[PDB]
Amino acid sequence: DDVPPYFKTEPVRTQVHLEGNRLVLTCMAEGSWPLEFKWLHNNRELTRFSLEYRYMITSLDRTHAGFYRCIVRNRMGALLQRQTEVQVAYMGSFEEGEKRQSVNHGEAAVIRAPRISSFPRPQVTWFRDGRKIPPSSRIAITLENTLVILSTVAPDAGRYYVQAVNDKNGDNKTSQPITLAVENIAPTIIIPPKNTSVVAGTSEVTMECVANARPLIKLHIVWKKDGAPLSSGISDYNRRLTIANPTVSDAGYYECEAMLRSSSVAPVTRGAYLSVLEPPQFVREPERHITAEMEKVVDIPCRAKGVPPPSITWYKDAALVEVTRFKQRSDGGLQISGLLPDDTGMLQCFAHNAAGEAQTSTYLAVT
Amino acid sequence: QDDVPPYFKTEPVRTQVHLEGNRLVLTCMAEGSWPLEFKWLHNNRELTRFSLEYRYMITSLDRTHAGFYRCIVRNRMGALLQRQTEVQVAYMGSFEEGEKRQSVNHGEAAVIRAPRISSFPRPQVTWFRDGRKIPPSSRIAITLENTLVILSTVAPDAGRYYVQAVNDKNGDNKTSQPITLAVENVPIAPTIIIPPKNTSVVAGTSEVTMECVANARPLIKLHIVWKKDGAPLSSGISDYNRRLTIANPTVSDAGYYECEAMLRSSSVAPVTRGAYLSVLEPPQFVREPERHITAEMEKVVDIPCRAKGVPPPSITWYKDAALVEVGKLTRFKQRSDGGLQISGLLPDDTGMLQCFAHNAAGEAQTSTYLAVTS
Ligand SMILES: *[C@@H]1O[C@H](CO[C@@H]2O[C@@H](C)[C@@H](O)[C@@H](O)[C@@H]2O)[C@@H](O[C@@H]2O[C@H](CO)[C@@H](O)[C@H](O)[C@H]2NC(C)=O)[C@H](O)[C@H]1NC(C)=O
Ligand SMILES: *[C@@H]1O[C@H](CO[C@@H]2O[C@@H](C)[C@@H](O)[C@@H](O)[C@@H]2O)[C@@H](O)[C@H](O)[C@H]1NC(C)=O
Ligand SMILES: *[C@@H]1O[C@H](CO)[C@@H](O)[C@H](O)[C@H]1NC(C)=O
Ligand SMILES: *[C@@H]1O[C@H](CO)[C@@H](O)[C@H](O)[C@H]1NC(C)=O
Repeated sequence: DDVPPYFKTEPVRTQVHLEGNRLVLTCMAEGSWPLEFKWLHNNRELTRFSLEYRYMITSLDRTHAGFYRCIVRNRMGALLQRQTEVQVAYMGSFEEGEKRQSVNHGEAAVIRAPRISSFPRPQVTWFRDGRKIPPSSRIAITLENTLVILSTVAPDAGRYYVQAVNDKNGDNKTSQPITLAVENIAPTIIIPPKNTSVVAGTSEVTMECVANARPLIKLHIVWKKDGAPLSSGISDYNRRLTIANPTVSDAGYYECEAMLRSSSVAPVTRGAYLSVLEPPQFVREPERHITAEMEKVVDIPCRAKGVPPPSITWYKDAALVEVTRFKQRSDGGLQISGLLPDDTGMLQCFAHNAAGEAQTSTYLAVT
Repeated sequence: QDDVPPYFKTEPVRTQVHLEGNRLVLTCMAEGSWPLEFKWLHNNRELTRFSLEYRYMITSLDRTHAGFYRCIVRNRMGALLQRQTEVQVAYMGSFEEGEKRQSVNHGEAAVIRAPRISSFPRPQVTWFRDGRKIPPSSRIAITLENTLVILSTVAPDAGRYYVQAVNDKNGDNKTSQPITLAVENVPIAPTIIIPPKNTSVVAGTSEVTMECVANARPLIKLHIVWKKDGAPLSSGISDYNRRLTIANPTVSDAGYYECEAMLRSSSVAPVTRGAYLSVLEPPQFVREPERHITAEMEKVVDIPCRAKGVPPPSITWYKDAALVEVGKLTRFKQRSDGGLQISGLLPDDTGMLQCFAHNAAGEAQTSTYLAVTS
């Protein structure tokens, strides 16, 4: 008939799956006959148009990971689906071989964990000569799984290796030993806070600061958000700052201040920005159906807000609009001047972020 | 180091959706001294006995496997309760009901609820009249509950109505038995057929939708205005102004949302119906106990635990993965703030103490090892 395509629902932005498990992607669109469907992987065609609204993978492997989206069409026009990221849980082997490292006695030893390919990042247990190494006042283990001995002693010498476990599929692999040799002061920050981005509602995000001082027992780490002292979410010998349920208000400059108690010496601070992200949301949208006369000018509205502020891209029947008779306003609205009857079809406005994308559509009829 | 108390390196996701027939691997990512053993629970019922296996694996998921899973980790020092995960299984049953008959007066509203079908998640539903798709329109509304509402019936509305229901997670596609509608010949003020319902959502869900289906004669002059706490809204409104969708809901987005149905250019008074939007945030700890607590025998120790969230979180204490008796005539008392007070410390009070703050939006936990000296 004459019902333009439209989506009944949108897919989740991200989805994690096990290797060997089945994946079923759906294009939940409605519209007039014949409603046909085309699938894309990383914006590259997987299928040709058909009445099949599903894309099914019987047994997932790593090569299947990526962004999927469908294109729905009929006689009226075509729409680009909001894309979903399919992530496949896997774990490779430990690549590196045995290695050697040397540190001076009483100084900090920084031993980075051997690289292993894995999604998600694996949980890592450190071993010294077959014995587990839990965190302590002089032993720090970073979010990057880096081992940091704050003040080395002779019996620190030995063979260090990691056990890495993938929490999603339960894969468990052990690396080759790293031999540490121990060879015969104001507060310093060894592992500074890194810039961290997170989407609102992620439930947890952690900043980290590993500090060192002589004497070590007098070392005290103070956490601040935009200069304001923090007193919650702090753990792991004051090296981790964790924000539960982060919101855009939880964004800002988080600094780690390393100081010595009962000491005159000045503290040292290192800081990083926490970016809490909100996916795009439309403020103004075009009407479902727009009618306009030939050779005339039509203004099609599209405003969106998000954190960071969303960029706006227009599509005509699942294809990119070149902005010519087409102009895009600063607000993001589309202006089509000198309307031709062949400008008839589905126009789509995509508001995209680092946190995700949103879409709104309309059917333009040129009389 | 045979005396390192158990602790979790990470926690499982609060909710996870899986397909029938797919394999599930649950992990208890805990560290600690030997022997580190693991026990698994389904809806707080034991699945296994303690063992060195940190994984629980289901080869082929079905509907019965859905529910809450959590592990208990232990060693010589004590035991910790894992934060539990909800495993949800995507499925779809058959349409239970058979053919049915319905009657409406001409020019009046027809409300046809969709035939019940067992499915997770809720299926997307397309309505058909005599083999023809029924898209929403000025007189045709389709609710979030998949109910079909004809605002002003006419003679050719009579016929057989059925639904096509598709499960967007596994792509299952089933069709119901027809519902026969009869239109019987036997100026209507603006009324609200489907009023806004009380709706709850967790912050960061990215979308939550209120709905209001209104009816009036004439329908052409009918206009729906959406307001939050009395202030008219101009964004997130769609589906002929029947849907109000809030993207990226925050605690600030909570309040009283009312649907106002009015007739443009008309003497008649408008009608207003409203509901509450509850935006929820899972519990977050304000004050926590330290990693290790040492205390002298026969003395009193105060172990702190304060948490904030919406709704206000209730607080529950555990001693070695078992519920702590805070009831009267015990040595264990819970402060109003949520802190635990242990008076007359006995050497068997040594072990892992855990504080669980739980909401409707989820739970949070913090632990400590209590060592009682002398
Ligand atoms: C971390 O990133 C900042 C910039 O991040 C953005 O700007 C902030 C003001 C805040 O709005 C964040 O949420 C944004 O994501 C880096 O800041 C730069 O610093 C260099 C010198 O250090 C300066 O020349 C640049 O102008 C700054 N801005 C940019 C955009 O580069 C900062 O260096 C990063 N690293 C840290 C803090 O360790
Ligand atoms: C809906 O719920 C009402 C009470 O809801 C609670 O109180 C308000 C003030 C909000 O804070 C809300 O988040 C709470 O859950 C009931 O009074 C009412 O009967 C319920 N039903 C309807 C149809 O309104
Ligand atoms: C992981 O595998 C190693 C074998 O290399 C084994 O010693 C260790 O116990 C395993 N981890 C477990 C079972 O948690
Ligand atoms: C769903 O099943 C019905 C019933 O056979 C069929 O008519 C329809 O085409 C199916 N939908 C598809 C294949 O997308």
